[PDB]
Amino acid sequence: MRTLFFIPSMGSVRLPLIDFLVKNDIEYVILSRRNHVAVQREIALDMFLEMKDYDTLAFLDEDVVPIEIDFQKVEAKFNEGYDVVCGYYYLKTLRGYSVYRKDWEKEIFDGEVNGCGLGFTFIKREFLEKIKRPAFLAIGEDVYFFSTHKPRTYALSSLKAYHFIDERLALSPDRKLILQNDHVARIKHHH
Amino acid sequence: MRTLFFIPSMGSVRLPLIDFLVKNDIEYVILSRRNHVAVQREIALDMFLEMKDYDTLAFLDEDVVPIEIDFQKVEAKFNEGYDVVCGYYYLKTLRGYSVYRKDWEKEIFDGEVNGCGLGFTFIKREFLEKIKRPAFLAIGEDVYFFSTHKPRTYALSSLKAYHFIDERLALSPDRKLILQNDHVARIKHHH
Ligand code: NI
Ligand code: NI
Repeated sequence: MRTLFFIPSMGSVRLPLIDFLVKNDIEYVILSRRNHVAVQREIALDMFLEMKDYDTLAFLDEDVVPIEIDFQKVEAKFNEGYDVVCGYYYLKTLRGYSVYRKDWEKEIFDGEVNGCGLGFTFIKREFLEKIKRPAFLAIGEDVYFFSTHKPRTYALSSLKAYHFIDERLALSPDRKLILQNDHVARIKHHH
Repeated sequence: MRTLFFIPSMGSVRLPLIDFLVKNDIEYVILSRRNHVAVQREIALDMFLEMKDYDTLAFLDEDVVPIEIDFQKVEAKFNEGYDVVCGYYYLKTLRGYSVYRKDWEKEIFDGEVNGCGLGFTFIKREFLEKIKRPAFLAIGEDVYFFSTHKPRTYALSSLKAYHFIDERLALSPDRKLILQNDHVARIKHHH
């Protein structure tokens, strides 16, 4: 499985996300600011669909920094017939976690869900090639996407991320505040 | 010649600089926020001196985005016995260009200068291994560095950069405002 990350930005990327991108050899498109995030997500879908080497479109909000991604567990869920695999981070709205059934979840679990906020979310090509386009419309384009297109959706507890508030302080998946203030290096020849 | 870029940041990097970093296969350390830029520059010097595979410490401010770098012209100047090679961008203070003799220069030229603002600046190891440490102290650590350590310093007109004001709008080296609002991609498999 080959994944292309699309990161909606406001024109910059915080260091902790740069570090994740470098350390994990991630392939991505960081989207410059547009009128609204829904417009960026539609652009992402358009670009993704043309880029046939990529099997999975991963949306990652610029303030969401994965702790670990078990890509084989994500791939396993798609193979089993899920359309969308959701990861967990705590919302900056303080309303709960980034996945929902009847409401934003209060606790992390592995299970089928109704949707998520599109901030840490893997979507398979097969599903996206079938959906009516344009696909994201803005409540948000997140509830719209799920309510309208009804993907078979699974939340993995093994997908966890920090949700950064500023460049250094983040909400951790254990609902604590953490601080990450390290430098970020891309060095190929420190022998 | 192998160059390690040190980029003092406030915890994020604007897209246009990410694009420069990716497109040009740059090796770097982006420095997280500290008390003051002088502290970041000293940390940079300490790290650089230990990393013996790197011949040149390049400082690049996070809001400075090179247009072109002729690395062979930089290397040529070091071979000729310069210690520091300075590039040009227009200051956001609007006072002139980033290099000075008696004052900030009003026009771009190839020639020996007294110093620059340390925002687009290549410094050779030989010089840095000789200087009294600690080396940067904050007027700024830029005038201090040059006034105190008196490197043999050359400004190359072939080193030009944009000086970004926000994430998209920049002062160009021709003293005009330009806008860069493209997405930034790192994609290895668009076949
Ligand atoms: Ni090497
Ligand atoms: Ni390939």
